Parts: sequence; C-alpha cells; structure tokens
Amino acid sequence: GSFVEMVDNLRGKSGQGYYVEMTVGSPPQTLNILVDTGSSNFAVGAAPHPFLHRYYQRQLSSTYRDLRKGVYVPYTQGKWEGELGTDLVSIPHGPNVTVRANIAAITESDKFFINGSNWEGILGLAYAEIARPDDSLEPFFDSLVKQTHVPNLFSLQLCGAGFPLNQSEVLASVGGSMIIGGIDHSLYTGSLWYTPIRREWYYEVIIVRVEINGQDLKMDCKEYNYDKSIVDSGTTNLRLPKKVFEAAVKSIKAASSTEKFPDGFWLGEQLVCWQAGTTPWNIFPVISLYLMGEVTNQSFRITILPQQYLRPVEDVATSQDDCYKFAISQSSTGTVMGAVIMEGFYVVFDRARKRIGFAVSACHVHDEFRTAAVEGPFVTLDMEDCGYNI
Amino acid sequence: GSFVEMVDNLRGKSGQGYYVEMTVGSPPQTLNILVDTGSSNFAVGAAPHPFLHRYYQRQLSSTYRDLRKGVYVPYTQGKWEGELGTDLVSIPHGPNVTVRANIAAITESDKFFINGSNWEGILGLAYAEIARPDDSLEPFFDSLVKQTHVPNLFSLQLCGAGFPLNQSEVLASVGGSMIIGGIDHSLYTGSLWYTPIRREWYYEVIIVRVEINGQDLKMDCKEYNYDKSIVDSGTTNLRLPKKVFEAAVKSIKAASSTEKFPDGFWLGEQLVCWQAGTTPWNIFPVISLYLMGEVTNQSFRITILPQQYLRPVEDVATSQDDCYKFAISQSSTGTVMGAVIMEGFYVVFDRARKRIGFAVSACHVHDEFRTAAVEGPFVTLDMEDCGYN
Ligand SMILES: CCCN(CCC)C(=O)c1cc(C)cc(C(=O)N[C@@H](Cc2cc(F)cc(F)c2)[C@H](O)[C@H]2CN(S(=O)(=O)c3ccccc3)CCN2)c1
Ligand SMILES: CCCN(CCC)C(=O)c1cc(C)cc(C(=O)N[C@@H](Cc2cc(F)cc(F)c2)[C@H](O)[C@H]2CN(S(=O)(=O)c3ccccc3)CCN2)c1
Repeated sequence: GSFVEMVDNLRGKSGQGYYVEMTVGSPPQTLNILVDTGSSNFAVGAAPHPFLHRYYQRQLSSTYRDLRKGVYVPYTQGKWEGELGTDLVSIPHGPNVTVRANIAAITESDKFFINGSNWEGILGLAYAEIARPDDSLEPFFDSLVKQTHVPNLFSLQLCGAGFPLNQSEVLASVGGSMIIGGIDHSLYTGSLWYTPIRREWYYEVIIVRVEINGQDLKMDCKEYNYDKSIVDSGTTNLRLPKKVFEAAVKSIKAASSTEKFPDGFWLGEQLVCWQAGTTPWNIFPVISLYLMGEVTNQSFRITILPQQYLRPVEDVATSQDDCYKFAISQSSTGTVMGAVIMEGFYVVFDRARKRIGFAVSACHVHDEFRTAAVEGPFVTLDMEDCGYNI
Repeated sequence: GSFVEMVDNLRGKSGQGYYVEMTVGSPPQTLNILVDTGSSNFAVGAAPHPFLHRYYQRQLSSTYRDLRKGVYVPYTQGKWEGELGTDLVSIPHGPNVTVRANIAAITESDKFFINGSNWEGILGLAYAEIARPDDSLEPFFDSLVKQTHVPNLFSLQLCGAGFPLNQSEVLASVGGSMIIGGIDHSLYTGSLWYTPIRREWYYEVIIVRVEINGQDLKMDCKEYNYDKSIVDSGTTNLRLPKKVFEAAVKSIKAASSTEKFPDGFWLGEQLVCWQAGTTPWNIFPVISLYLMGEVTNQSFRITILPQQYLRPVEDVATSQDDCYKFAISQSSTGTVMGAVIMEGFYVVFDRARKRIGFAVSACHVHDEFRTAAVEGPFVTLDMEDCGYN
C-alpha cells in the first residue's frame, strides 16, 4: 500500500451508499459526500432539510462564487434542484490539494437525501457528457486533474460488513477506500484485469457472457448490454435488463430449488431470515460476468457470491436471526453493476487509459468453501457485437 | 361443399404469420391468434408487452379456471413462459360453438411476439404428443372435436399477395381461409391429392423425390425426411435439411445462372430488387416435391413457382422496385414446409382419415406462362424406406 493517507477513508453501506469526507468554502465547511460513479454533478445540501443535520452555507464562505444559474437534476430514485456556483474544495483524507470546483447548492429535493445515511451531498465521478445542465459544467474530478498533478485515475474498495450495522456501528465502522490518483496494492489479492471503457459518459463496459454456477445463461450477448452496462457505486443492486433479469432469476431459483422462497423475496421487496449462523450460502449459486478484455478476442470474468448479492438487513423483530434481501432487480435502462457487486472487488477507474480494472477485494465477504474471483483470459469472438447501438 | 361463414376469415402474410380472430373468457375478450400447424399449444399474451396493444385479462373472465401450473415453451424462433388454466373459447368466423379449452397465459417471452403482426396469441393445431408440458394437456382442436359435433378436420388456404402489403394494407386485406370441420370447393382448382400423415405428432409426411425444373436432385430419399418432414403454417420458409439445402441451392443457382446474386441473397438474409414489373421469374426454376400417395407404390407431386419461394418485401428505399427474399433456408430438424409453400395450395388437414390433401390454390400467385400444380399418380417403390427412424 502506497496511499495510506487515503486507505479506509470511506464509510456507509450498500443500502444507503458509501461516502467520503470533504470540505467546501473558506473557512472549510465539512460535509460527508456520497461517492457516485453513476452521475457527474457535485452537489450538496445548502438549505435545511429533515434528514440533514448540517449543510453548505454559502454566505459564510469568503471564496464562494455565484454562477447566477439554477439547475435541476432528476435521478431514477429522487431529485433535487439548486443553484450553481464555485468554491474551494478539499478532501481531508485524500490528496493534499485544494481545487476550485463547480458546486450545485441544493435548495429543494424529493426522495434524494436518505434518513440516517449520514451524507449531505453527492460526488458525481462520471464524465461531463452526462453532467447537468450540459457538458460545459466541468465535473469535480476533471477540475481536480486539471488544476493539480493528481493522476487521472481513482480506485474504489467498497466494504460490505457481511451483517447488519446499526446506527452507531455504521458511524464507527470503516466502509472502504477511495484512492484518488492511484492504486493501493493492499486493497486486493490476485491480479487486476482490465475491461475497456466503451465510451466516456457513464463508466460503460461490455459484458460478453453470463453464467450461474458455471451454467451459461445462453442469451445473445447484446441482451446483456441493452441498452448499456455501467459500473455504478450510486446504486445498491445489480440491476439487469428485463429479459436478462427474468432468465437470471429463473436460473438462480433453479440452482437454489432445495428451498422455496416467496415471490416478494425475488422481487427484492421482502427479506428472508435463518437462525443465527445457519444461512445456507451453499444452496445459492455464484454469478460470473465475463467482460471484454483489452486484448483482441480475449475476455476475463468476475465471479460474485450470494454473500454479495444477498444484502444483510436487520430483522423486523431485530431478533438474532440473520436476514437478507435479494439485491438483484430488473432495469429498463441497461445493466447496472451496483454497490453489492462492487463490494466483492477492488475497482480501478483508469480514466487515463480509458479502462476499468477488477481484482478480488481484500474485504469481500465469503465463506470457507468459496471466494469471489477475477480470472482470465478466455477466447471470446465478436465481442464488439455485444455492444448495443440505438 | 361451401362454408361461407368461414371463407376469408384469415389475415396476415408469410413473413409475420396468418391469424384468425378468437374470443376467450366471459364476457368475450377478442384476440387475433396465429394459426400454427407446427405446434400444439394454445397460448395468448396475458400481460403487457411492447408489441401487444391488447391481452388476455384473466381477472375479468368469470369463466376462467386456474390450473395452478406454469408452462415453459421454447420454439426454434422464440419462447414464452406462462400460467395454465382453462376458459370458454369461440371463433367468431368459425363453427357456431363454444369450447372450454386449455389456455397458457403468457406472462414472459423472448422473441416470440412480432412487432406489427397484429396477433396476440398462437393456436397450436398439431397433436398432443408434442404439447407442453406433456400430452395430458389437451390441444384446442382435440377439445373442439370432443365437445362438439364438428368433423375432425380443417383446411387452410393461405393467400400471399404477390407484392408487399404495408401496415394499413395488411390490416385491411383478406389473408385467406381456415375452414373448420370441412372443405370448401371454391378455394381450389383441379383435384385434391392426399399423402398419409406418417405419425400423429407434427403433421408429418414423407417426401420421396425432389426436382428442380424437372431435374432430379437425385439424393437418397431418406435425406429429404431427415429427421422428419412436416407441414407447418407457423414457419415462413421452406426449410430443408442441411445436405438437401446445399444440393438444392446449387441446382437453383445453376438454373438461374444468367444473373448473379450475392451470397447474402442465397442465405435468405438480403433482398434482391428489379425495376417495377421486371422480375425475371422465367430464369428461376420450379420446384417439385413428390409425396407418398395413399395407394401402394403410388406418389404424386406438388410444384412450386419462384412466385412462392421468393418472398415479396419492401425495399429499404420504399422505391417502386419489386424486391424479394429467398424463402428457402437450412434446417437441422428436418424439412419444414412453411407458409410460402402452403401459399401455393389449399391444404386439407384430414385428421379423421390421418392424411393431408393438396390442391392448387385459387389464390396462388403465378404468371401467364407457369402455374403451381398438384399432379399424379407416379409409380414409386420402397417409399417407406424414405422415412427416417
Ligand atoms: C432508494 C435509495 C437510493 N439507493 C440506495 C443508496 C445508493 C438505490 O439503490 C438506488 C436505486 C435506484 C432504482 C436508482 C438509484 C439512482 O438513481 N442512483 C443515482 C445516485 C443516487 C443515490 C441516492 F442515494 C439517491 C438518489 F436520488 C440518487 C445514480 O447516479 C444513477 C442515476 N442514473 S439516472 O439515469 O437517473 C442519471 C441521473 C443524472 C445524470 C445522468 C443519469 C444513472 C445511473 N446512476 C439509486
Ligand atoms: C422469425 C419470426 C417467426 N417466423 C415468421 C412468422 C411465422 C418464422 O418464419 C420462423 C422461423 C423459424 C426458424 C422458426 C419458427 C418457429 O419456431 N415456428 C413455430 C411457431 C412460432 C411462430 C412465431 F411467429 C414465433 C415463434 F417464436 C414461434 C412453430 O410452431 C415450429 C416450432 N418447432 S419447435 O421444434 O420449436 C417445437 C415447439 C413446440 C413443440 C414442439 C416443437 C417445430 C415446427 N413448428 C418460425
């Protein structure tokens, strides 16, 4: 590990998002910011809200600059509207630099902030193409790289605990690491395999094959990326295109058929519980996603365990049972490799070389019989045809 | 002799299938159903789908009965997942009867429904042996015959237009006729010749000889029926076993050599166009399929024209050119006499006498020089050897 100052600088969990501490303004105002590779706007609460115990106060910052322009950003989930401006920003547990970046001061929001999440803003790490209102609003990471000598690359190690974390616990627990400008070798085991970033807007990738316990889902690979596949820390679940979701669920059900679970479970709505320590991990299948490699006709795969796709939750009776929710759901906007998937790996967003790396995470949850994996190479043809075109 | 209430009750085209109107439930829910002699399950969309503008709503039918069982049916083309049940079914332009039949309520599907086809379900008319999940699930036609006095027989007259039919046109045009329980003499000319239904699962038949412009393809006749030969309205093209397909294409290319076409054409993937009205039908050969007759050592033949095996399609430029696709393709599951072949004839599915009849269709496309034909008899020996085991 060569970036000890940034190791363990994240907190949170898959269900409420992982955040990093930042400061904005002069004097610096400390705020917790959700790490989101699924959007491109840096925005912070700038007015009172029931779920916020603090927010950005522009009138108290001598370096605040008003851009005299409003902005409205609706996400799948919720939305917010705010006022654009710029100010000096820093990351206490990050590179030792300060940069002037665009900041959307959130004045109104609907279903955006999460009660008890402990974060007050969002850091969109994706590209300018999807920044609102348009690509002229330079994203934070672009500002960071342009104004400093920090390498154009960041890596994320999201650490799920493997069990429920109450309010106090989630506040004291280390949730992972965000290495700004590099790769810390202590955060993973095995080798790093890279898949190309198909296009620079979302961190889009191309999945070329899918297996459930080694069994090929056998769908036209184009289906896996319809209408796109992205790596998104700003989303809890692994979301899959309708048809892929239906096929996957059918296969996962078949593999775990020794136990019958209610429809609400597979819909990702209701939890299932087992007596403390008896979760039958072994009856659930591993899931392998093959991704396009950097070399022609070459692919590699990442394999996740049920310890990744079954999200730990507290029982409604807060009993001593171990409960979870099925963390895979359908999408109508392409595949979304959310936080529960990222929790099994150390993910390297290599913007400089337009590629994303994957390696088994040193903090992924597993059992004595199975482990997550990143293996290769495999001979795969016509992978370009797996990519979708509107 | 004539069934005016059923004449012209079909709509559609070879490329998207021919369908008949049906009603399910109480009160009646009208749906357009694909006529398919190549499968044995009656199934209808029962949940929203981008290609459907209507579907079966079980909660609105007082006569709906839940069988509490799912059913999964994968076809060559696509597939659907459904829930089994029964309900009262009728055919507005068919026999004046109501039947309680098995219905698979399609809840999920992959490449099954066709955008713009106008049908929302499928009517598998083949036998129980190939019904899913197993042969205990009585096919619609079996229920029909068992619950009513309708004769155990139906006949199909699929009418290809000979040219492309746009969206509005195909919706207003008469696609043909499905006569349930009888034979309408106005739908064909000449005599009806019958070939035996080898076995009751698919409507399986035995081809004993193949000719391209009179020239014998000269293959072991067992190759023509490997691993089976069926009459399937649920498939567009004439599909032939790999080895037969390769020999047939070579012969058809040789016969039409005065003009060269790209490989994509012979692969049935790309169209070929000619200035309006100039399609060189005459350079293309007729295709004759000899079928086993009902009399020992006797056979008859049905002759198809390029007007049948070249499927009319609209040019990408919507120009005034007359374009087509080669409607003959390779198969790995035996010969499939699809819609384009059926369009040249009136086909009688005589279940009661376990045989299929063919007669020149009153609506087949042709030109002033050639016509489709059904002629016989011919002396053919060891025809049983042509069947695959
Ligand atoms: C239920 C509470 C939220 N959580 C748990 C905590 C993480 C989810 O699991 C969850 C679930 C669903 C169905 C959607 C989202 C979502 O929208 N995430 C966005 C970030 C986010 C996090 C949050 F905490 C609350 C929010 F309001 C939003 C992410 O940037 C998407 C957004 N889109 S875009 O097309 O809208 C889009 C928006 C803006 C620009 C470009 C595209 C693309 C993929 N990247 C999040
Ligand atoms: C490209 C769109 C479809 N069209 C144009 C519209 C007609 C085709 O030209 C076409 C092309 C090919 C290569 C196959 C089929 C096909 O599977 N047809 C089945 C009906 C069908 C129609 C449709 F509209 C969409 C579909 F999903 C399916 C038919 O029941 C077969 C099925 N099999 S079985 O072995 O699977 C089989 C299935 C079930 C039980 C037993 C065997 C045997 C021969 N009878 C259709």
